[PDB]
Amino acid sequence: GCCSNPVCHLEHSNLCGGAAGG
Repeated sequence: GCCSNPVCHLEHSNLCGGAAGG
């Protein structure tokens, strides 16, 4: 879900680059 937010995607690259974003 994080990937939905542009900031979240970058800020939480760990999630949006392994944990399928969520």
